[PDB]
Amino acid sequence: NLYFQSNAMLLPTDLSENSFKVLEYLGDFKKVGVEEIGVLFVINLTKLGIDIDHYIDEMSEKAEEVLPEVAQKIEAAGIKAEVIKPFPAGDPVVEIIKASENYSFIAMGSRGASKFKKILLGSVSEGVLHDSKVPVYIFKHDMVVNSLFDRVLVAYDFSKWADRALEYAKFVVKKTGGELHIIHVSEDGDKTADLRVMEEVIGAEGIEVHVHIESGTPHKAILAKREEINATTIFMGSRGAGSVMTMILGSTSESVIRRSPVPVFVCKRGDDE
Ligand SMILES: Nc1ncnc2c1ncn2[C@@H]1O[C@H](COP(=O)(O)O)[C@@H](O)[C@H]1O
Ligand SMILES: [Cl-]
Ligand SMILES: [Cl-]
Ligand SMILES: [Cl-]
Ligand SMILES: [Cl-]
Repeated sequence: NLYFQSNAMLLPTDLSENSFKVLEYLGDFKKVGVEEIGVLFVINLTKLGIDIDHYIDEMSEKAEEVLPEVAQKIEAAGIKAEVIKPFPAGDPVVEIIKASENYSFIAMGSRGASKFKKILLGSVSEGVLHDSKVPVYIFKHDMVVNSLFDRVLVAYDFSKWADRALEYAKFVVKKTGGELHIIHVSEDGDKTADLRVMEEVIGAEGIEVHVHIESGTPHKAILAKREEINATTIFMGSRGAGSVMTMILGSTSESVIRRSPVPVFVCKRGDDE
C-alpha cells in the first residue's frame, strides 16, 4: 500500500484551541507524505429559542475571520491547503464522516472530556471515531512535535484492525528511522510465542522492533508502557462495535485516547474490508 504516501488529510475544526493542536505537527506529517489538507468547519445546528439563519451567518463570519490563518499556517509548512466550502450546516459528526470519503485520514483534536462529560454534552471526536472508515488521529498536546514517529507504540491483538495499525506503524518507522514497539495485553489465551516470532521477523525486515507482553486492564497496560519506553505516539485498531454510548463507556480506545499525553492514531478497517 501507499499509507500516508501522497495523503490528503481531513482536518475538522470548530475554531477551538484544541482543534488547532494538529497544526503544531505539520512538519511531522509532511515528512511522511501528507501533501494536502482539507480544512472543514461545520455550522453545528445540532445544539439548537433563537433564529437559525442569523446563526449560519454569525458562524460563517467567525470561520472566515479565522480559517485563513489556518490556511496560512498550512501553506507555510509547504503543504497544500483547501478551506472546504461552502460550510456544511448540520451535525458535525455526520458532516465530518461524509467529507472523509474524499481523504486518506482524519486528524482532529479533542477536549479530553471525561466519560461523563462526553455522554452529557456530546463528543464529536468519539462520534467520528465510532463511524469513520478512514483512520482517525487524535491530537490534544504538543509534547512531541518534530518527534511524532520516533517511538511508535502499537497496541496489537492480531485483529484485522490491529494488523492494519501495525502496517501504518511499520511504514512511518521505516520513513523516519525510529523504533517500533508492540504491546499485547492478555491474562492468557497465550499468543506470546507468535508475538516473539513476529519481533524476530520484523527485525529481519530491517526495522528496530521491541515486543511487550503485558497483563491487566488493557488501557492501563498500554499507557503504562507508553510511559515506560517514552513512546511518541500510540497506534491502535478499533472495530467500532456497539453504539457511541458503548464505546465511550467501556472501550479501550476512549480511555487510552483520553489519558494519553501523545497523539493516538486509530485504524478503522482491515486491509481486506
Ligand atoms: N462544528 C464543528 N466543525 C468541525 N469540527 C468540529 C466541530 N465541533 C467539533 N469538531 C471537532 O471535534 C473536536 C472536539 O472533539 P470532542 O471534544 O470529542 O467534541 C474538535 O477539535 C474538532 O476537531
Ligand atoms: Cl492488546
Ligand atoms: Cl481497557
Ligand atoms: Cl478524549
Ligand atoms: Cl497529544
